[PDB]
Amino acid sequence: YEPYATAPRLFGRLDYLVWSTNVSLIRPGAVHRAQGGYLILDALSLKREGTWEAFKRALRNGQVEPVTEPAPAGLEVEPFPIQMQVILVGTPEAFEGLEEDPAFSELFRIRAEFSPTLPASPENCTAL
Amino acid sequence: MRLSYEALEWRTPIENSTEPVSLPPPPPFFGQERAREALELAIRGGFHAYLVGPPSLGKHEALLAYLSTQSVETPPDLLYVPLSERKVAVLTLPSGQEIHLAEAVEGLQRFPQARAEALRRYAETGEPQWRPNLLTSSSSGTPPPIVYEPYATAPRLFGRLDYLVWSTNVSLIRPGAVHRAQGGYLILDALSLKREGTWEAFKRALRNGQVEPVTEPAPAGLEVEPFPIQMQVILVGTPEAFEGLEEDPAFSELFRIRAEFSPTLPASPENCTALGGWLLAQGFQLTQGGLTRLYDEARRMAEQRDRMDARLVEIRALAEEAAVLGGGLLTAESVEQAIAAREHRSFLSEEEFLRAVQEGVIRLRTTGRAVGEVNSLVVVEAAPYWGRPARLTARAAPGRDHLISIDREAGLGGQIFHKAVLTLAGYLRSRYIEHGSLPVTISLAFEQNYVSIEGDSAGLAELVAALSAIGNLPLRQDLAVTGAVDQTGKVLAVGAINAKVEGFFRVCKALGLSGTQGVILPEANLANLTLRAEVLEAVRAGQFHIYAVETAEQALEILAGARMEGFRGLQEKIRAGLEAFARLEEG
Amino acid sequence: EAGLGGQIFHKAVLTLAGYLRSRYIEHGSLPVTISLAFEQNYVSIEGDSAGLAELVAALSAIGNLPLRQDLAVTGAVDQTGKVLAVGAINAKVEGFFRVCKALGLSGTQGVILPEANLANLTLRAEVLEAVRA
Amino acid sequence: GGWLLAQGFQLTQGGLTRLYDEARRMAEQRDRMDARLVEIRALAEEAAVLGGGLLTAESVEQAIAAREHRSFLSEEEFLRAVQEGVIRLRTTGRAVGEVNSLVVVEAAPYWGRPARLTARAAPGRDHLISIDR
Ligand SMILES: *[B]([O])([O])[C]([C][C]([C])[C])[N]C(=O)[C]([C]C1=[C][C]=[C][C]=[C]1)[N]C(=O)C1=[C]N=[C][C]=N1
Ligand SMILES: *[B]([O])([O])[C]([C][C]([C])[C])[N]C(=O)[C]([C]C1=[C][C]=[C][C]=[C]1)[N]C(=O)C1=[C]N=[C][C]=N1
Repeated sequence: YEPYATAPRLFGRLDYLVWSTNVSLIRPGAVHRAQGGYLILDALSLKREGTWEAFKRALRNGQVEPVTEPAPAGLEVEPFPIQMQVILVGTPEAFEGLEEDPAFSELFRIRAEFSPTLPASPENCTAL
Repeated sequence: MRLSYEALEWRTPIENSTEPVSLPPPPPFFGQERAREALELAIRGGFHAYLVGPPSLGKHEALLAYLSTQSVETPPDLLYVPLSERKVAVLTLPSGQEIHLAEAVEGLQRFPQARAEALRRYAETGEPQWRPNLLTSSSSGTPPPIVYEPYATAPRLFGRLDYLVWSTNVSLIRPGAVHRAQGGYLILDALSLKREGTWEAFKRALRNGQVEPVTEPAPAGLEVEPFPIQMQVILVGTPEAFEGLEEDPAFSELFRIRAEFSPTLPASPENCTALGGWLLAQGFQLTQGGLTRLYDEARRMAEQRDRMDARLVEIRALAEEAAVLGGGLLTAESVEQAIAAREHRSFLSEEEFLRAVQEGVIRLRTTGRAVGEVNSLVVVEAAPYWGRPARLTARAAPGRDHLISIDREAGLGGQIFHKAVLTLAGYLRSRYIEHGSLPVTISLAFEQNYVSIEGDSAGLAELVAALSAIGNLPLRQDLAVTGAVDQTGKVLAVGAINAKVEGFFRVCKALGLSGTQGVILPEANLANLTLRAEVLEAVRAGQFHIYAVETAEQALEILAGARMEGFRGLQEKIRAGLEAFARLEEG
Repeated sequence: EAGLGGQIFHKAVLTLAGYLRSRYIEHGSLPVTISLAFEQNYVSIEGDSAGLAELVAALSAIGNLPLRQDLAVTGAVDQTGKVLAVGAINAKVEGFFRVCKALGLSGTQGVILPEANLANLTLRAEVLEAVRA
Repeated sequence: GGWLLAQGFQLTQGGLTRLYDEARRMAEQRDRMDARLVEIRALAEEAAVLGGGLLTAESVEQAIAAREHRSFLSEEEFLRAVQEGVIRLRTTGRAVGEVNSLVVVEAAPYWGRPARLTARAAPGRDHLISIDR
């Protein structure tokens, strides 16, 4: 669960030990850590951090690029087959920015909607 | 006219539901004769083309498969060579020939296109970045180069300069998509060109041959000569994505060939069979039942009994879900159940609405009779577009031909909604002239409506309610109504007719079905009724009724349970209300 | 008219008009100009839940009918003069109780509200005691 | 004609006449031709592919037809909706206060369509009401 969906947090980072860089200076982001499992992001953060389109490109095309700096040269990073299930979390309203994009319903086919209220029953009093 | 069950049934009969389907893959572009023949043209002429159609139709998958079948002369090798120590140019030789010359140069001639001198003075002056650069090479034009770059940034399109600490030279220049597509096809999404800001540089590439590798904000660099571009570009996008593009006269100049997908196909056995082989070639284990249910869901998606939705990516996404519910097997049940689960997963707002209706928090009648009241039908703004009844009231008082749309006056109704009310007015005034101008002020309200509403499809409901209020005619509350009207009192086709009928059924069912409920709708919309199974059963059972009409008075006779003429009919009761209102109006 | 009421508020007034005009037709069109004001209101107001209060006040003004001031009212109305459910019904009842109590409870105060809202009354303990008392 | 040959086309008299007459029709004037040489060439490029490299009358009439086909989806939809009675149009009989007016669709290539127009007359005080307006 990465609540703060910035490009370095999602995709990883290149460090440069003074410049060069190479395979072993590349740090993983959340997308690397969630392979073979679940990555959870908040829909508000994707919109607020501006990372929605890069994130689609990650899921639609396998492009996951570690973040570089504005200085001198760098590495081509090959796209890999992504192996993970993403769950986005947010309010009915937070998904509205997302849902104007036909790519969203294409990628997130399963809606899991909470009711704002439950039946007032002895069983729910006991659960509470 | 009454619509029997037999008239409403639209589904494909299934024989041997469980039998495995076995069918060959259809060609790319099946059902899409227009876009295939535009693309064949563009391929035959070297023209650049654009593939236009709604999202989730499968346009990129069809394009890439169709491009795989093509064949061209093997592409020349592709290089940057130095024309100087601060200058480069792009060169084509004949193929394979730069593994030579890498070393022929490496003696640090024949190869007659590799002219520019221009190397030739490090002994003339002892002066202490010259080896040619291979961008690409390949062994045949079969398949031809096919480069789909979804992310159209300047480095991705045009290549990049790296600087190994600063200098740089020929051999630090990396190719972009434009270099890789030479001698073949480059595919870009129209949305990406606009979003990455790369449309003008891209034109300059195609119009002027300027292809500049991206540099950094630091210290100096290379002039890069413009080369003769050798490639066909296909852009892909929706009808809307090309609109930003099309305000630019350069776009239609460069992309002369439009390849437009239809959003629907004919619903024929040939397209059902194509769909079936397409699914198997995608990997599904499919049964005849699952195939029929998917084909009939595609017709219902299209809201037309005669057409199927052409969006192959949507059909697959639903078969993916069905396949999980069938334990890996794509069956009739798994598909009807994947459908039901989608509705359940979006049904919270309806579950709330139904409960508020059951508690009387929303006041609705689905039985009895009332004057000047009608269940009109609306479709909820957010997907998946559930329909609901909306109570509509009309009240008539003595006054000076005013038709008052309360919703329109309070700022809740749109322009099309307003137009329907104006058109009703036009009908009323002109149809009832005995007293001069109409002696009544009618007001119409959508009783529990808190949001903006738009559309003309409540015109019929409004006009019946107004006529009822004029004539004091009790109307059945067990029948809901949708339909537009023209000034001549003719009923016209409306949208979302499945969601409207079904949403009245759902309200009737949560309140307990009385046996006589149903919906009156445009005769013009028969070919759009592709009703869910539960409604068709209820109609077959006698427990729900659909009436299609051509005129507003036909709807009023049904709701008032009387004839307009045969005179103790309705028309004389309307005229008597109007005479009553005309007398009240002069003391 | 002064720009303080919203569109839904305006809709309630239009709907009341529809009710009045159509319910009282003996003279032709209604022989009265009614004006309605929220006396000390300085801000924008919105909602349909004062329709009932507005329509009773207008009927009272037509007929010169003295109305009890010890009972407050909330409720929307439709064109047929039916009372419809409104929001925030606990806060409305309780806030009248609080004003009655700070002024000294007379014994006869209370609130008239939609039958449609019974299942939303979950009133605080102090109000239920006062009703019990 | 000499401009096309100097551009490299293999042109026949038929292809040349059909191109010149398409330029007049482009201009919408029998007396004038469209002066846009780059458009005329782009169409002759397409004709030349359909003529197997030869610019003939047929290849030009057929390049014209293929352009219309490639943009004809919206008309194919409109025609089908008209045939199904989803759009209500009459093209025979008579009717009072009804006329087929004609409009041109906003997006290129500017297809024309009939649009049913109705007028209704009632007794009243010199008002001409444009509902659409
Ligand atoms: B009919 O189809 O024209 C009908 C007319 C009547 C209810 C006023 N209209 C609607 O069903 C419209 C369809 C629509 C949906 C989304 C955007 C625009 C139009 N629905 C509504 O107007 C609507 C709006 N808000 C909430 C619920 N319904
Ligand atoms: B006529 O040429 O003046 C005619 C008048 C009538 C139909 C109202 N007008 C049109 O044909 C106009 C031409 C036009 C096209 C594009 C922009 C502006 C004007 N067409 C339309 O108004 C029109 C608009 N939207 C859809 C279809 N047609």
